[PDB]
Amino acid sequence: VNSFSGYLKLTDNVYIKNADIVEEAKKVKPTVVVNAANVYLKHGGGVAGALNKATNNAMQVESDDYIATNGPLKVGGSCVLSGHNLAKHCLHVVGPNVNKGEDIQLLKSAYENFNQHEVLLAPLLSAGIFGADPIHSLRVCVDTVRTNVYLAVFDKNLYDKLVSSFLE
Ligand SMILES: CNC(=O)c1c[nH]c2ncnc(N[C@H](c3ccc4c(c3)S(=O)(=O)CCC4)C(C)C)c12
Repeated sequence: VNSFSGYLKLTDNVYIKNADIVEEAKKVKPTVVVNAANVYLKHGGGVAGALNKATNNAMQVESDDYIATNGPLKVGGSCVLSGHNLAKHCLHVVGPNVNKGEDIQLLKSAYENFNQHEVLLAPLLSAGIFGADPIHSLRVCVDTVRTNVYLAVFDKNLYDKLVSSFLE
């Protein structure tokens, strides 16, 4: 039903809110929820762990069956799988993990996957323990994504820093 509320409008297609992506999925019932995935789809911690736990492990079971038959994704790539109880679909996107030495230029390719969907609920790619500069990730999102993207950032200080930096 894509009923998003309480978002700040940054540009004509990019919105942001201080919220847990899981709670937004439950309230919004979006067509697509983006997962900040890794190449073998191991959803242990962070955003991926929160989304998986909210599906009572159904996401990990489905992802293990996908990997068994298809092998790992590439950095910058994506995979559409079921969204289970959280959304119609889950778009698993692999952004670069710069804390593990992966190339930050691939963050543009990671965001380009969003353009295949008219509207998406998403986290800020490569932020948190992946180590990319969050202000840079927001700039790449704004410059690359043309479809409607609703970013949920679950940290008040980071959300406030992003909004202030964007409005500079
Ligand atoms: C541990 N719980 C969470 O991180 C979240 C749960 N629910 C969430 N909704 C939104 N953002 C969340 N987190 C943010 C974040 C955004 C991107 C990425 C990560 C973490 S990561 O550390 O999982 C690595 C992969 C990329 C941080 C920056 C506030 C959570």
